[PDB]
Amino acid sequence: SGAIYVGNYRVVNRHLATHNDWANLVWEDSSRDLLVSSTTAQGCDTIARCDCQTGVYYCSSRRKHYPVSFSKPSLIFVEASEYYPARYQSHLMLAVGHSEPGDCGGILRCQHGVVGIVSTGGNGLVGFADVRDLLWLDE
Ligand SMILES: CSc1ccccc1CC(=O)N1CCC[C@H](O)C1
Ligand SMILES: [Zn+2]
Repeated sequence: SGAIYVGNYRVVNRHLATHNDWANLVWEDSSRDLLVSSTTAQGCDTIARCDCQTGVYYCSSRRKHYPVSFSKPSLIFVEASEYYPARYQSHLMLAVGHSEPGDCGGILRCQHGVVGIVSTGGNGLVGFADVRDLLWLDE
């Protein structure tokens, strides 16, 4: 689990969104596994606006932050899970790192701010949904 709190927005994995998220919806995209809802309180996270390929992510199944190298956002084939059939997921970045299903939502960040959130994984890989192209999160 986990979210990004920027301005009056909450960014979560679409497959983990709550009823309150759906009832206060701003934007969602199943191909990216992202959903954004509105918040009453202002958040403290800032979004990175860069092309970094190195950063650090939070892994809840280890209680640890790990440094990683990650690919550029791309269209990647992801195996079937309990939330989606096997399909192509867009704007996804891959790295070598530990992950488990409940690690979705952990933040990936670089020197500039939040880059994305954990969205996929398996066998020593972790995948992150990028948010750096969503410029509207800043206004
Ligand atoms: C951190 S995810 C993970 C990690 C290790 C092993 C398996 C997973 C689960 C996963 O990849 N899922 C979960 C739901 C939505 C995704 O498209 C598919
Ligand atoms: Zn950066």
